[PDB]
Amino acid sequence: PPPSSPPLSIMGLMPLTKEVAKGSIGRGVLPAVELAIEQIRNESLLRPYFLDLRLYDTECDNAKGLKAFYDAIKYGPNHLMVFGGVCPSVTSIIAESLQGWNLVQLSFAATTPVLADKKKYPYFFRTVPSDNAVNPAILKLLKHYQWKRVGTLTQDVQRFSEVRNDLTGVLYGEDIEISDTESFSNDPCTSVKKLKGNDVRIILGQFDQNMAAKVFCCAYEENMYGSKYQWIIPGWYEPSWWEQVCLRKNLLAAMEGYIGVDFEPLSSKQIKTISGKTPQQYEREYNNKRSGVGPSKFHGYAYDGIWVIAKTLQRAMETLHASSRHQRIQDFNYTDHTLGRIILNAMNETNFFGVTGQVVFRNGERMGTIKFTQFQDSREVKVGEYNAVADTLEIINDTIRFQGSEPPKD
Ligand SMILES: *[C@@H]1O[C@H](CO[C@@H]2O[C@@H](C)[C@@H](O)[C@@H](O)[C@@H]2O)[C@@H](O[C@@H]2O[C@H](CO)[C@@H](O)[C@H](O)[C@H]2NC(C)=O)[C@H](O)[C@H]1NC(C)=O
Ligand SMILES: *[C@@H]1O[C@H](CO)[C@@H](O)[C@H](O)[C@H]1NC(C)=O
Ligand SMILES: *[C@@H]1O[C@H](CO)[C@@H](O)[C@H](O)[C@H]1NC(C)=O
Ligand SMILES: *[C@@H]1O[C@H](CO)[C@@H](O)[C@H](O)[C@H]1NC(C)=O
Repeated sequence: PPPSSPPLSIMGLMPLTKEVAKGSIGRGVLPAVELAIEQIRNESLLRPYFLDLRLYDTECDNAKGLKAFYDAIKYGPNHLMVFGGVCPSVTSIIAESLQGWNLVQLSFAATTPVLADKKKYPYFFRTVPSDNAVNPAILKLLKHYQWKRVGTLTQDVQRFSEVRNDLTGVLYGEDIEISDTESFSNDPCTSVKKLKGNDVRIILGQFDQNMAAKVFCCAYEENMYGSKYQWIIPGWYEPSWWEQVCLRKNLLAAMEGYIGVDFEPLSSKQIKTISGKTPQQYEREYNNKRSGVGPSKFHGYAYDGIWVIAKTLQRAMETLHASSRHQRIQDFNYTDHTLGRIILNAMNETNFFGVTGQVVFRNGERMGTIKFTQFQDSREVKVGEYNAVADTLEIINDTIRFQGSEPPKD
């Protein structure tokens, strides 16, 4: 469509191959990416330039990821910034080498708590809230229900370890005490026995879905369920995770009432976003584009990530026209330190309303919203939301319920 216009090239890094489990995120977010790019092209928002997104398959592999990045630099056009990075290890290797290349990176799916280190990854940004974002939200929930004595059950895996350790920092001046800290790698039954021995009533769990069935099976035999107990665990599990299989009836008896915590895929506010669409109008539109592609909960973040990139380039263009004798953006060979500086500062100024809510960074980290769910009878039900920017907890009244006439005591 754009004949005389120079391209603003972006290096899209993600697993796209069907030969890799995580390639579904890449493929699932592609319709959202195309929707933001079609509108940017139709209305020519980068006039007289155009958005040139180039895609490179990381294949969710460390070696392959690094080769795709280097091949993109060597034989590809002049990329102004990096868009993507899904698998934690692949994103960490690439992000480590950005400053040397004058390349600002924006990820929509890499949730690892590790990438928060702006001493190691100074040129890395992300629209998606990190795994640690659940902690301030959890802290707000505990104070709301006067649960000042908790116990923690963590899986001995980096993903979960990093979240549990960040929790120690979050609870500093807070009137909350972790009367018990338990760990496990293969079997949680021993740690659950210990929590019951220590008389723990409110449990903060950090483990995968396979381990969750084991935890709830142990909880049943140890009587750690019902009216006197409250489990707070990851909300990102698969709809029928428990159906994938103690007996299944006992597993459900121990599951009943548990609270799920995860990031909110899309905002519930009916406000017009930066695109000029509401999060609900974008969702229906996204659903027509996918055409059975399968849904990714990171689609909203990817859509917003493209809008962050376009607004960053719009700001970068304004700055360059203000600085005489050097405004040839299309010419950026990775040498320009000043160009990277301008892009970096322009992304740090991001503050707009996206499909995933208010898009704001705090040292390259997203200030987003956290979703609270509860397992009632046969499915998880949305029981509230946490706003990171405002530090606001809003519990949907007449949804969250307890086994007794009132919430359990700590
Ligand atoms: C990186 O950005 C922060 C935040 O920028 C402010 O908030 C944005 C959402 C947008 O509204 C901008 O126009 C704002 O300036 C900048 O830090 C804040 O600066 C204010 C004013 O001096 C200060 O009172 C706050 O304490 C600052 N907050 C922090 C966390 O430093 C910051 O200067 C930017 N950094 C660079 C290197 O450009
Ligand atoms: C892009 O333009 C076409 C005009 O043919 C229109 O059908 C479509 O809705 C537009 N998409 C966006 C996202 O504005
Ligand atoms: C970028 O432009 C400079 C300035 O002349 C040149 O020395 C360098 O080789 C260029 N890089 C590429 C990849 O062409
Ligand atoms: C829940 O209670 C809070 C605090 O009083 C109130 O602001 C909010 O409107 C309530 N929500 C519903 C659905 O009642």
